[PDB]
Amino acid sequence: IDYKTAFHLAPIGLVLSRDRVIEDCNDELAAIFRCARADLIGRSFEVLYPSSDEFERIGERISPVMIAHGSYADDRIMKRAGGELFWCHVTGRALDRTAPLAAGVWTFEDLSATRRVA
Amino acid sequence: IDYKTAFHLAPIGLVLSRDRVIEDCNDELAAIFRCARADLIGRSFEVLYPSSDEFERIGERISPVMIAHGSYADDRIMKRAGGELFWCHVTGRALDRTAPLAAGVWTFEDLSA
Ligand code: NA
Ligand code: NA
Repeated sequence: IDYKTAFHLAPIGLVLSRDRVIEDCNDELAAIFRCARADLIGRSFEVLYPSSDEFERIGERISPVMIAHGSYADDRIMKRAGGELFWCHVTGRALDRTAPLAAGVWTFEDLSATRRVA
Repeated sequence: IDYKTAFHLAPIGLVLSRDRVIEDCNDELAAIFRCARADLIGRSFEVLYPSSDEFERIGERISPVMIAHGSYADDRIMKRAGGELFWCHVTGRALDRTAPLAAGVWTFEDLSA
């Protein structure tokens, strides 16, 4: 498996971002948000949040954690295409921690399904 | 950011696997397991489990699930280099679902942190 194939095959949603815009993403991200990849490419993350205020609020929460630690993870409520609200675990690392919301790699996982415990 | 850089930058552990052996992994996987990437490259997943018995048991759990659904996720106890046990969320997708433990992409995230 090469790196491009891994990105597209990954069982979690992946995004290559820049300034809170999705520059590339995989099919899993599309699945989570109930749309096509084409719907997400060049889309602001803002549309994935329950509201504009939420996008703003969580951005102000992301910055200092990302700067201070160099990575970020949380659980939050997000919005599927068509409006359904759901819980999503999100992780991210900025290419430069002092530019936390610039280029980075972000992960998304739907927490709707019951967690399998082995 | 290209796909190679993304793999290496990712805030979760990532593995490209074949037949339950790590073929490539990122520094985050090394960070979770408190080791170097060179310690993990070419290593059986077995070394990451609490025991050989757990490696065997969970493999038997993964196979039919991966085949039935085309992906896999669970939480399980794993073991850092040096022996510290911790809860780890793992997800995986096989390149071919009917070859569930052959080539695949696997993710690891420490639930204690
Ligand atoms: Na960004
Ligand atoms: Na494998």
